[PDB]
Amino acid sequence: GQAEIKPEDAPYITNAYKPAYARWGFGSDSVRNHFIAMSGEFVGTFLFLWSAFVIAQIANQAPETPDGGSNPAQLIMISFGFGFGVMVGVFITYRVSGGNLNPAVTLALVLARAIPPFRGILMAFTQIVAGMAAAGAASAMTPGEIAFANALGGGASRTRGLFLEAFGTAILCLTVLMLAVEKHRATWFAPFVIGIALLIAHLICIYYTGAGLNPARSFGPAVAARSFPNYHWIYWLGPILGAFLAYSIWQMWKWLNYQTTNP
Amino acid sequence: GQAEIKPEDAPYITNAYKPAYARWGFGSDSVRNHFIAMSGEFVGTFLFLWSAFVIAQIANQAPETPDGGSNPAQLIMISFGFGFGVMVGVFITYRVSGGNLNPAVTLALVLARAIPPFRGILMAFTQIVAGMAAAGAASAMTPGEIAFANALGGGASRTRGLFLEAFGTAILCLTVLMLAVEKHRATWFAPFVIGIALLIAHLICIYYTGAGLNPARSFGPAVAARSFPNYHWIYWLGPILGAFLAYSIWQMWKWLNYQTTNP
Amino acid sequence: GQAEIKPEDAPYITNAYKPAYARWGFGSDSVRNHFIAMSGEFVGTFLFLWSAFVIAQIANQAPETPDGGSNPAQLIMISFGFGFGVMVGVFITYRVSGGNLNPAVTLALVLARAIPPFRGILMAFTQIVAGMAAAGAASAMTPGEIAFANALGGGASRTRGLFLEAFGTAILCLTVLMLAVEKHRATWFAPFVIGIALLIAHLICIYYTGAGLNPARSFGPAVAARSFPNYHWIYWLGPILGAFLAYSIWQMWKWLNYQTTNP
Amino acid sequence: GQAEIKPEDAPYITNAYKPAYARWGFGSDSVRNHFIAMSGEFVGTFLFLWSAFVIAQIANQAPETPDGGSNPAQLIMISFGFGFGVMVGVFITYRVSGGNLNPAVTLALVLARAIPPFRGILMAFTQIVAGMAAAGAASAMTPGEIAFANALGGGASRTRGLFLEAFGTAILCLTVLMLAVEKHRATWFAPFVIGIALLIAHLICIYYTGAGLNPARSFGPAVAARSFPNYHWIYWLGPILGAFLAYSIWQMWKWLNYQTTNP
Ligand SMILES: CCCCCCCCO[C@@H]1O[C@H](CO)[C@@H](O)[C@H](O)[C@H]1O
Ligand SMILES: CCCCCCCCO[C@@H]1O[C@H](CO)[C@@H](O)[C@H](O)[C@H]1O
Ligand SMILES: CCCCCCCCO[C@@H]1O[C@H](CO)[C@@H](O)[C@H](O)[C@H]1O
Ligand SMILES: CCCCCCCCO[C@@H]1O[C@H](CO)[C@@H](O)[C@H](O)[C@H]1O
Ligand SMILES: CCCCCCCCO[C@@H]1O[C@H](CO)[C@@H](O)[C@H](O)[C@H]1O
Ligand SMILES: CCCCCCCCO[C@@H]1O[C@H](CO)[C@@H](O)[C@H](O)[C@H]1O
Ligand SMILES: CCCCCCCCO[C@@H]1O[C@H](CO)[C@@H](O)[C@H](O)[C@H]1O
Ligand SMILES: CCCCCCCCO[C@@H]1O[C@H](CO)[C@@H](O)[C@H](O)[C@H]1O
Ligand SMILES: CCCCCCCCO[C@@H]1O[C@H](CO)[C@@H](O)[C@H](O)[C@H]1O
Ligand SMILES: CCCCCCCCO[C@@H]1O[C@H](CO)[C@@H](O)[C@H](O)[C@H]1O
Ligand SMILES: CCCCCCCCO[C@@H]1O[C@H](CO)[C@@H](O)[C@H](O)[C@H]1O
Ligand SMILES: CCCCCCCCO[C@@H]1O[C@H](CO)[C@@H](O)[C@H](O)[C@H]1O
Ligand SMILES: CCCCCCCCO[C@@H]1O[C@H](CO)[C@@H](O)[C@H](O)[C@H]1O
Ligand SMILES: CCCCCCCCO[C@@H]1O[C@H](CO)[C@@H](O)[C@H](O)[C@H]1O
Ligand SMILES: CCCCCCCCO[C@@H]1O[C@H](CO)[C@@H](O)[C@H](O)[C@H]1O
Ligand SMILES: CCCCCCCCO[C@@H]1O[C@H](CO)[C@@H](O)[C@H](O)[C@H]1O
Ligand SMILES: CCCCCCCCO[C@@H]1O[C@H](CO)[C@@H](O)[C@H](O)[C@H]1O
Ligand SMILES: CCCCCCCCO[C@@H]1O[C@H](CO)[C@@H](O)[C@H](O)[C@H]1O
Ligand SMILES: CCCCCCCCO[C@@H]1O[C@H](CO)[C@@H](O)[C@H](O)[C@H]1O
Ligand SMILES: CCCCCCCCO[C@@H]1O[C@H](CO)[C@@H](O)[C@H](O)[C@H]1O
Ligand SMILES: CCCCCCCCO[C@H]1O[C@@H](CO)[C@H](O)[C@@H](O)[C@@H]1O
Ligand SMILES: CCCCCCCCO[C@H]1O[C@@H](CO)[C@H](O)[C@@H](O)[C@@H]1O
Ligand SMILES: CCCCCCCCO[C@H]1O[C@@H](CO)[C@H](O)[C@@H](O)[C@@H]1O
Ligand SMILES: CCCCCCCCO[C@H]1O[C@@H](CO)[C@H](O)[C@@H](O)[C@@H]1O
Ligand SMILES: [Cl-]
Ligand SMILES: [Cl-]
Ligand SMILES: [Cl-]
Ligand SMILES: [Cl-]
Ligand SMILES: [Cl-]
Ligand SMILES: [Cl-]
Ligand SMILES: [Cl-]
Ligand SMILES: [Cl-]
Ligand SMILES: [Cl-]
Repeated sequence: GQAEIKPEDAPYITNAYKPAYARWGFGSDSVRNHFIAMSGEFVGTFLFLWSAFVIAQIANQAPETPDGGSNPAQLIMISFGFGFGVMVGVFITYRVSGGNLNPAVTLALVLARAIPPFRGILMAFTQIVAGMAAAGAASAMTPGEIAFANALGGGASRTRGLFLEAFGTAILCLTVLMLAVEKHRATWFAPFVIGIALLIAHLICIYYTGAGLNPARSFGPAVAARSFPNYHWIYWLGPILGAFLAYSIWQMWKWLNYQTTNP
Repeated sequence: GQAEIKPEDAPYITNAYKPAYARWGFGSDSVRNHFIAMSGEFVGTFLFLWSAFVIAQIANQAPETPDGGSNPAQLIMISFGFGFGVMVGVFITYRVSGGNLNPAVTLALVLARAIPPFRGILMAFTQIVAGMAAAGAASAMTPGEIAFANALGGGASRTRGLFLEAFGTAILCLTVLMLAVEKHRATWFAPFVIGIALLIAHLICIYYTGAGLNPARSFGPAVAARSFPNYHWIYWLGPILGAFLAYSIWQMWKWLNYQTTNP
Repeated sequence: GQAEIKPEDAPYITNAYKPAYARWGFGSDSVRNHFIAMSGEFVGTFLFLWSAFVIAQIANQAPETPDGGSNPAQLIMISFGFGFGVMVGVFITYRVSGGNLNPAVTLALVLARAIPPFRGILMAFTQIVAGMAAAGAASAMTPGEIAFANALGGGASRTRGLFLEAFGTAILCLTVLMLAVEKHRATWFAPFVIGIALLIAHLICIYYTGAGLNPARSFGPAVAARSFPNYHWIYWLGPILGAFLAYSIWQMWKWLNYQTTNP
Repeated sequence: GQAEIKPEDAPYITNAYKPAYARWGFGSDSVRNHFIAMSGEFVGTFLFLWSAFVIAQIANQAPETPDGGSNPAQLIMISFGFGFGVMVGVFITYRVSGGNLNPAVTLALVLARAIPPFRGILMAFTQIVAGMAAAGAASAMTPGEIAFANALGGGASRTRGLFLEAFGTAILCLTVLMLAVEKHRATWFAPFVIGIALLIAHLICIYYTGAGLNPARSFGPAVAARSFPNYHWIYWLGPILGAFLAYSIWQMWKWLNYQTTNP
C-alpha cells in the first residue's frame, strides 16, 4: 500500500522547500553562513525592489486623474509590481535566506525567535543597502524625474497614514508567521501567500501613503531623490508597529497551542 | 523504494494543513477552544473586511462613469480587495478557526454538520462584531464620506439583487464544502479556491448590489454610516438562500457517494 | 526515516484529488453513475457560465471605445469571469464529473479514450442544457438587452474568427490532456492551469469573436436572444477543430512515450 | 502510521512532475529523444508566442494615450498574455522538453550544465523557428498592421533598454534555475513561478523596449514585419547578459552549498 518512489525522484521528496531560517541551528554563525544569508537578502531585495520601482515609475506616467481622484488600473499595476515582485523574490531566495526582503518582517521574526538578533541586524542592513542600490539603478535606468518615492496623497493625514502602514504591515508579517514560520503542509507555499498579502497591502496604501510597508523600500528612493519628507518617520514607525501587532497575535495563538484541540 | 524524510523535515508532512473544524471532536467545548475559534474568526474577519473596505473606499474615488455605465478597472480592484483579502485571511486562520469569515459560510457548515450549532452561533456573532470594528476602523482611517456600504445600482431591482446575492453566495459556500469540508489531497489549497470564488462573486454582484455575500460585510458599514436601506434584508436573505442551495447540492452528492464508482 | 501520518489525517493522503473520469472503470454504466456525472456537468457548467454571462453583461456596460478600438480593462474583466469562473467550476466538480464544462473538451477526451462515447454524449447534452439555463438565468437577472452573446468584432472576418477559435480551443484541450488526463504529481492542480488557459484564450478571442471556445457557451445566449448569426457555425467547427488538433499533439507524444528517456 | 495509497492512485505519486531535462541522462542522444525535445519546444513556444502576439495586437488597438503617457490597463493585458501564456506553455511541455520556450533560458541552462550544448542549440533553433511561425500566424489571423513587434518607447535610450532587458531576463532565468533546475518539493510548481517572473518582466519592459526578454520573441515579428530596427541587437545581447548574470548568481550559491547549514 505504498507508492514507489524511483531513486532519481527522491530529491523532490527529501529536499524540503522550507525557509532557510528553519534550519539555522548549530553551525549557523560561520562567516560562510552569514554571507549566504546576506547574499539571499541582497539578491532578493534588489530584484524585488528594482522591479517594483521601475513598474511604479511607468505606472506614474499615466495621465493625471482630475480632482485628486484615484486610478484603479494604475493602482493595480503598482500593486502587481510589489506583490508579484516580492513573490518571485521570496520563491528564489526561500532556501538561501528565507526571503524576508523587508526589515519589518525580519523584526517580526526576531521577536518570534525564528531569527536571532545579530543575524537579524545583518539581514536588515543588507535589505536597506539593497533598497538604496535598487533605487539608484531604477533611477539610472529610467527617464524623467523619480516617481517611485513614497508620499502622502488622497487627502490622508500623517496619523491616518501611520495606521494604514501599521495595519498593512501587520497583515504581511502575520502571513509570514503563520505560513512560513509555522511548520505544516502549506509552508512550502508561503511565498505565494506572502506575495498576495503584499498585493493587498498596496491596494490599501498606495493612494494614501505611497505604500511603504518596508523601511528599505522607503529609504532608498528618498536617498536617490535627495529628499526626505518630514513625515518620513511614518514609514519606520508604522511598519515597526505592524511587526509588533503581528507578533502579538501569533504569540497569543502559540500560548494557546492553537492548532491542537487537546494539548 | 521510499524517499528519506529527515527528522527536521517531518513537521511539514505530519502537520496537516487542514481547517480547524475538521479536528473539533471530543474536548472542543472547553472555554479555551471556544476562545481559539472566536479569535481566529475575529482576526481573520477584521483583517479581510478592513482591507477590503479601505480598498473599496479608494476605488470609489475614481471619476464617475457617465450614463450609469460600468468601470471595469474599478470593479476589478474592488473584487481583488475582497477576493484576495479573504484568501489571505483564510490562509492565516485556517488552522485556528477554519477561516469562515462569513456567517453564511458558517451556516452552510452547520447545515453540513461540519460545525455544531452553538459554536456556529459564537462564530457568526464574532464575525458580525469584527465587521462592525472593521467598518469603524476603515471609516476612521480614510477621508471623505463612507463609500464601502452596500447599495443597489446598475438598474437592478431588489428582486434581481436578491437572486444575484443568493447564487453568488452559493458559489462561495459550495467551494468551501467541496474543497475544505471534503477531505482529499486538495483540502490544503481550499483557501486559494475560496478566494477566487469570492473574486468571481464580486465581479457578478458589485455593480448591481454592492456585493454583500456576507451579512457581516453588509451590516458593519450600515452601522458606521448610520444608514440602513429598506432593502437591507436582501443582504441577509440572499446569502442565507445561497448557503441552503450549496448545502442542498453537497448533500445530494453525499447521498450519492459521488466520489466512488462502486460503493 | 518516514514521517508519521496521524490516522485522522490519512484521508488527505489516501483520497486522491483526481478527475472522476480517471476512475470510471467497471461499474460506471449504472444509472447512478451516469446521473452523478450529469449532475457534476450541470452544476459546474451552470455556475461557470451563469457567472461569466453576468460578468460579461456588466463589463459590456462600459462607455463605448471610439473608432472600434479595444478596451483592455473590459477585456481583462470578461476573461476573468470565464477563466476564474471555469477554475472554480472545475475545482468544485473535479471528483464528481471531472469538470469538463465544455463539449469540445469532452470531445478531446472521447478521442483520447479517457471518456467513452455514450457517457461523452450524455455529458455534452448536459452542458448544452446547462448553458441554455445559464443564459436564461443571466438574462432574467440583469436589466437591459443581452450583451453576452457571441459576435464577430474588431474587423475580424469569419475565416479569421474560425482559426482564432480553433487555436484557442486547442490550447484549452491540450491543457486538460496534459495536466488532468496524464497522471502525475501535478494532476491535482489541473483545474488551476485549465482556468488560466481559458483566461488566455479569452484575451485572444473576445475582441474578434466574442470568445466562444465552447459550443454550450455560444448556443445558450443565441437561444435566449432569439438570434443566431449566419456565422454561428464557427462556434461549433472552430472548437471541434481545436479538440482534434489538441488530441493529435497528445497522441503523437503518447506514441513517442514522451515522458520516458529509455522506454 | 503510513496512509494507504490505493494502487490506482500510485501514478500520482510515482510519476514526478519534473522538467524533462532532469532525466536526460544516458540514452538521450537518440533521434527519438532529440525529436521529443524539439517537439515540446516547438509546440510550447508556438502556443505561448502566438497567444501573446494576438493579445498584444488587440491591446495595441486601445486609443492612444496623450503626451507619450503610459496606459496601465493595456500594459497589464500584454503582461498577462506573455506571463500567463508562458505559464500554460511550460505546464503543458514540462515533461516533454522542460518548457524553456526561450533561447536565453536554454543558454542559462547550458551554462548550468542542466542541458548539453548540442541539445541546447537544437532547442534554441526550434524556438526561433516557432517564433517565426507564431508571428506569421498571428499576422495572418488579425486585421491591421502588425502591432506586436518590439520597439523602444517611453523616452528610453538604447543603453537603458539594454539594461532593462538584461535585468528582466536575469529574473526569469534565476527563477528557472532556482525553482526548476534545483530539485526540491517546489520543483513541480516552477511553471507558475516562471510565468509570474515573465509577467513582472513585462510590466518592467513593455513601455520602454516592447519587452523582448527572449530572442525568439523578438526575431519572429521583425521577420514578419520585414523590419529590423538598427537597435535590434539589444534584444539579443540584453537577454544573453541576463542569462549570464542569473547563471553567475546560481553558480555562487552552488559553490557555497547554499541550502545546507553544515556541509
Ligand atoms: C561535538 C558536538 C557537535 C554538535 C554538532 C550539531 C550540529 C547540528 O546542526 C543542525 O543539524 C540539523 C540536522 O540534524 C540541521 O537541520 C541544521 O541545519 C543544523 O544547524
Ligand atoms: C546596473 C545598472 C546600470 C544602469 C546604467 C543606466 C543607463 C545610462 O543611461 C543614460 O543616462 C544618461 C543620463 O544619465 C542619458 O543621457 C542617456 O542617453 C541614457 O542612456
Ligand atoms: C493616533 C495616535 C498615535 C499616532 C499619533 C501620531 C502623531 C504625529 O504627530 C506628532 O505628535 C507628537 C506627539 O504629540 C508631537 O510631538 C509631534 O510634533 C507631532 O508631529
Ligand atoms: C526614527 C526613524 C528612523 C529614521 C531612519 C533614518 C532616516 C533619517 O534620514 C535623514 O532624514 C533627515 C530628516 O530630518 C535628513 O536631514 C537626512 O537628509 C536623512 O538622510
Ligand atoms: C494549552 C495552552 C492554552 C493555555 C490556556 C488558555 C486558557 C485561556 O482561555 C481563554 O483565555 C482568554 C484570554 O485571552 C479568555 O479571553 C477566554 O475567555 C478563555 O477561554
Ligand atoms: C475517558 C475518555 C476520554 C476520551 C477522550 C477522547 C479524545 C478525542 O479527541 C479527538 O482526538 C483526535 C485524535 O485522535 C483529534 O484529531 C481531535 O482533535 C480530538 O478532538
Ligand atoms: C485601529 C484604528 C485606529 C485608527 C484611528 C484613525 C485616525 C484619526 O485620524 C484623524 O481623523 C480626524 C477626524 O476624525 C482628522 O481631522 C485628522 O486630521 C485625521 O488624522
Ligand atoms: C422572485 C420571487 C422571490 C423573491 C421576491 C422578493 C419580493 C420582495 O418584495 C416584497 O415582497 C413581499 C411578499 O410579496 C411583500 O410582502 C413585501 O412588501 C415586498 O417588499
Ligand atoms: C431579518 C433580516 C436580518 C436583519 C438583521 C438586522 C438588521 C436590522 O437592523 C436595523 O435596521 C432597521 C431598519 O428598519 C433600523 O431601524 C435599525 O436602524 C437597524 O439597526
Ligand atoms: C451509493 C449511494 C447512491 C444512492 C443511490 C442513488 C440512486 C439514484 O440514482 C439517480 O437518482 C437520481 C435522483 O436524483 C435520478 O434522477 C437518476 O435518474 C438516478 O440515476
Ligand atoms: C465478478 C467480477 C466483478 C468485477 C468487478 C471489478 C470492479 C472494478 O471497478 C473499478 O475498481 C477500481 C479499484 O480497483 C476503481 O478505481 C474504479 O473506480 C472501479 O471502476
Ligand atoms: C434562478 C433564477 C431566477 C431569477 C429570476 C429573475 C428576477 C425577476 O426580476 C424582474 O424582472 C422584471 C421583468 O422580467 C422586471 O420588471 C422587475 O422589476 C425585475 O425585478
Ligand atoms: C481557411 C480555409 C478554411 C476555412 C474556410 C472558411 C470558409 C467559410 O466560407 C464558406 O466557405 C464554403 C466553402 O467554400 C462556402 O461553401 C460557404 O458558402 C462559405 O460561407
Ligand atoms: C453544424 C453546426 C452545429 C450547429 C448547432 C445547431 C445550431 C443551429 O440552430 C439553429 O440555427 C439556425 C440558423 O439557420 C436557426 O434558424 C435556428 O433558429 C437555430 O436554433
Ligand atoms: C518508444 C516510442 C517511440 C516510438 C518511436 C519513435 C521514433 C521516431 O522518432 C522521430 O520520429 C519523428 C516523426 O514524427 C521524426 O520527425 C524524427 O526525425 C524522429 O526522430
Ligand atoms: C550496458 C550499459 C547500459 C547503460 C544504460 C544506463 C541507462 C541510464 O539511463 C537513465 O536512467 C535513469 C533511471 O535510472 C533515468 O532517470 C534517466 O531518464 C535515464 O537517462
Ligand atoms: C494556422 C494559421 C492559418 C491562418 C490563416 C489566416 C486567415 C486568412 O484570413 C483572410 O486574410 C485576407 C488577407 O490575407 C483577408 O482579406 C480576409 O478577408 C481574411 O479572412
Ligand atoms: C552601459 C555601457 C554598456 C552598454 C553600452 C551600449 C552602447 C551602445 O552603443 C554602441 O556603442 C558601441 C561601442 O562604443 C559603438 O561602437 C556603437 O556604434 C554604438 O552604437
Ligand atoms: C549579433 C546579434 C544577433 C542578431 C541576430 C540576427 C538578426 C539579424 O538579422 C538581420 O538584421 C539585419 C540588420 O542590419 C538585416 O539587414 C536583415 O534584414 C535581418 O534579417
Ligand atoms: C561548503 C561550500 C562553501 C565554500 C566556502 C565558502 C567560504 C566563503 O565565505 C564567504 O565568501 C564570500 C566570497 O563571496 C565572502 O564575501 C564572505 O566574507 C565569506 O563569508
Ligand atoms: C531587523 C531588526 C532586528 C532586530 C534587532 C533587535 C536588537 C535588540 O537586541 C537586544 O537583545 C537583547 C536580548 O534580550 C539584549 O539584551 C540587548 O543588548 C540587545 O540590544
Ligand atoms: C452561523 C449560523 C449558525 C446557525 C445556527 C442555527 C440554530 C438552530 O439550532 C437549532 O438546532 C436544533 C437541532 O435540530 C434545535 O432543536 C433547536 O432548538 C436549535 O434552535
Ligand atoms: C461530446 C462529444 C462526444 C463525441 C461522441 C462521438 C460519437 C461517435 O461514436 C461512434 O463511435 C464509433 C466507434 O468507433 C461507432 O462505430 C459509431 O457507431 C459511433 O457513432
Ligand atoms: C541556446 C544556446 C545554446 C548554447 C550553446 C553554446 C555553444 C558553445 O559550445 C562550445 O562548447 C565548448 C565546450 O567547452 C566547445 O569547446 C566548443 O567547441 C563549443 O562551441
Ligand atoms: Cl555556530
Ligand atoms: Cl496628522
Ligand atoms: Cl468537550
Ligand atoms: Cl423588486
Ligand atoms: Cl458497468
Ligand atoms: Cl471570411
Ligand atoms: Cl545516448
Ligand atoms: Cl544609447
Ligand atoms: Cl502541493
